[PDB]
Amino acid sequence: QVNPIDPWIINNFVQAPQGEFTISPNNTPGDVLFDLSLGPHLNPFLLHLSQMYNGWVGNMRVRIMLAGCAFTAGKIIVSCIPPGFGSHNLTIAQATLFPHVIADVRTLDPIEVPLEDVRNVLFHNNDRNQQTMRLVCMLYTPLRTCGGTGDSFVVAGRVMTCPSPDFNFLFLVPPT
Amino acid sequence: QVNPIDPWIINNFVQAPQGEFTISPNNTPGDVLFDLSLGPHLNPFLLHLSQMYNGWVGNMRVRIMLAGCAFTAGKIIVSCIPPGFGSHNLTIAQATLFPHVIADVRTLDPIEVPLEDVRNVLFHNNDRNQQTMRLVCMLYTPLRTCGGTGDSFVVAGRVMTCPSPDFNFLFLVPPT
Amino acid sequence: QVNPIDPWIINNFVQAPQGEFTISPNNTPGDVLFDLSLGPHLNPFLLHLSQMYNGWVGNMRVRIMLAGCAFTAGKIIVSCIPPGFGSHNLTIAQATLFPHVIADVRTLDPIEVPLEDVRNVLFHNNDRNQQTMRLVCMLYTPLRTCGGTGDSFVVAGRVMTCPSPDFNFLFLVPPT
Amino acid sequence: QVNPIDPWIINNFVQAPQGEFTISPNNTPGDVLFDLSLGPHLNPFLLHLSQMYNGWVGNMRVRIMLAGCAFTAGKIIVSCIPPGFGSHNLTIAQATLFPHVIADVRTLDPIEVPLEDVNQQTMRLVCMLYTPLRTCGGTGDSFVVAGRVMTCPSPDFNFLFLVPPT
Amino acid sequence: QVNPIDPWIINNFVQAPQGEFTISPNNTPGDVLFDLSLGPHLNPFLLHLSQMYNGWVGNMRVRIMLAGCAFTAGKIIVSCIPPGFGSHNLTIAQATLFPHVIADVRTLDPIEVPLEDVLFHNNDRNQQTMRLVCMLYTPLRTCGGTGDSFVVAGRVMTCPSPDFNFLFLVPPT
Repeated sequence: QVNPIDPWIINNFVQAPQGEFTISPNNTPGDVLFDLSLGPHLNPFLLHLSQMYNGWVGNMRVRIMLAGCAFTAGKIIVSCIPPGFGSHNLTIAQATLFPHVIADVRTLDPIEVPLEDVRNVLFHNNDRNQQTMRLVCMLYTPLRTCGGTGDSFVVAGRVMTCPSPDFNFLFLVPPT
Repeated sequence: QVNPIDPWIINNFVQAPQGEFTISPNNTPGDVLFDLSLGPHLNPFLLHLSQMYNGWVGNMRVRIMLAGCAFTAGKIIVSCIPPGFGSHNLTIAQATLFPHVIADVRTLDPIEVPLEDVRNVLFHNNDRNQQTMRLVCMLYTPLRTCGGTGDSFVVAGRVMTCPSPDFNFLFLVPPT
Repeated sequence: QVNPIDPWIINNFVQAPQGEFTISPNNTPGDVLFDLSLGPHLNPFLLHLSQMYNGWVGNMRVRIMLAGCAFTAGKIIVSCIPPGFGSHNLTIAQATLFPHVIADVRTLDPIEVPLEDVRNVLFHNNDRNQQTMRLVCMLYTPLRTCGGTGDSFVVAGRVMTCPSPDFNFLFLVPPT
Repeated sequence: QVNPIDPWIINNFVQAPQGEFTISPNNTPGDVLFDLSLGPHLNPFLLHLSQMYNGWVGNMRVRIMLAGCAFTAGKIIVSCIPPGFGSHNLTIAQATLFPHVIADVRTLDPIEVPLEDVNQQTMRLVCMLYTPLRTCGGTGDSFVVAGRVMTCPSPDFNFLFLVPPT
Repeated sequence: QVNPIDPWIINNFVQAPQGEFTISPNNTPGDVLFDLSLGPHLNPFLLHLSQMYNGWVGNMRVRIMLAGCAFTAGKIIVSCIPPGFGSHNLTIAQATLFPHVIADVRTLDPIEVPLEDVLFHNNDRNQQTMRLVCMLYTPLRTCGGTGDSFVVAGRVMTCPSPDFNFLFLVPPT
């Protein structure tokens, strides 16, 4: 068994670039906040390291934080839609059918998506979009300020990620 | 033993169609918010599958979320009234006598009804209303905004459901 | 084995001098709130005692409290940057890469930084800045009052510290 | 404790950048033509680690290949001088004091430079033209001897500290 | 189950078409000599057998013969390019990162390139296949009587491996 991933990395979560999303009171329910394709490029670590290899296996945990104050109430649905289903047919009711975790903007704790569907990972080359299991978040419930004159408020949100302990790389490639 | 239900389904909760209910400050206490008859048709899954069969046995867990912000205080009573008792005689005090769970609109966590009364399920054909153990929710306590000028606020609520591990189907029928 | 540190000290946390920092709504995200170099001088205890010795080994736990009321939402990043990386290149995204713990201003509980990286401590003389593993805190998320007319509010914060059970002193020196 | 570097590097060699040196006939004896700092940056893969990681411990095994017609006569002197002593004022004789090996430009088998078993001011390594190169019957001054170097890390290399990529 | 190809082909080697490459002293190091993609088309016998079998499995042993006298001094490096990485700007410095074999122009006996052991592949143009390419590692310099142009000629031939076999039968097209 070969594991070139530092044990510290798997035990810590690091913010992913382009993982910053904002929720506004004018966002209609069901609107797509952020649609980031799960992959090693999310973590700043394993992006530099991934240049060594081309094929990778396993999953990667993702957790999201909502920096939302009280007086604003709403729910955000996070669904890991399998590839190919992304189209206008997607709706709030249908989103929950895929694996998901319900989150409240008022929560003061990180939310962890249950992306444990290893389903016997086959292969993932870093040159194709095939089987890029995407993550999409939508405003499950309309956002209201409860008459707190806080219309000019945006619920800032950030997403971190850490590699799974089963993560590994197969083939070596020279750095580009 | 035959269990044609995916183990993932029983381990996950999915929103039920027509399971969206709203609570308004003008709702008098004891008003019926939603009265949905428990059955396989609640879950989007087991509705397509139920077309195969006609008779089903077992119970199905139901949990409700209240997307309510602070500054509004109230309580909602959920009672699984046995069939035949639905009439004007029903009142807030009498509702709690049946199995129930008390919920607070300010709660930030899902509420699970204790619908564990298997009581040796007899049979349930999908052509009759007999023994359709209904679920009714009422405003246990009057809703007040605590002078937060949030009168134009509605506590959005959604209900999910998952099949019980004991759920099963008896007889096969061709799809319609 | 010689341990001249009182067992009570390691089991209790004491406020550190100059460990008071304030967060204002005008603080732009990424601004450095406080940058205190970890060392025995943080704790009022072990400062008088450190006069006896010159070299010390081990780490020291640090926890921070945020005396912040509701209606204000924000996140503060605490990163123990290794020495030599302090410069303009530091940014919010890069800060999380080092060991860190995410904190919410609304939290009502002390936050403990995971400064468990003993990494086989080598030596630390009390006359040089070498390997003075610093602690830096930055406003991870912009601070907003949610229209609560609380602009004239500052989130007071204090930091305590206790010596680790592995803390020890090597060489004796006369008091100065 | 863990070994981030893949074992494939341990059992195989790879050329290093700036390791191109040609023993031109118009070169005075003792002239410097191949100077390396003996650091992790030599191996292309190891250079990649230094971008991410900070602390490195261990040693490599430097291997040198020479292209020889089996006719031209010449020798190269390799001496891994300790850090600090190295400077411009370093005659060929002085380098002979430190550990060294003598190689012939006509040697088919590459020479394995001996390195003592073991960061800043690291141990250095320099090479000079011990003996001038002559065709000896080639009647041509355009001929040159190509030289390539590849460093393979020893099976004890590892890192200590963690740093964001830069 | 039953290997169709006769054992005679296995015991010998066949020159693949367009397997001829030329090395000249005036050719500076940095220009590729020949690009090869492993497949049944390399062996003419296997090329005609593709009609009877759409799917082929196994590997092929590839050997290279280089002709030259004892005066020349040069080295030839054979580099393995993983699929999907080939680029126009393929210099020699990074060409040795992949597994390779060291060879010289003064060799007499043929040198066998080490091929990694290894899934059924259809007859379509599936780019996923082990690619082979050689690069002029060092310049070819003559140490004799100033040869104006001593063209070093080499030939590449491959034969089916013992494990090579066809699994799916398809009538000839």
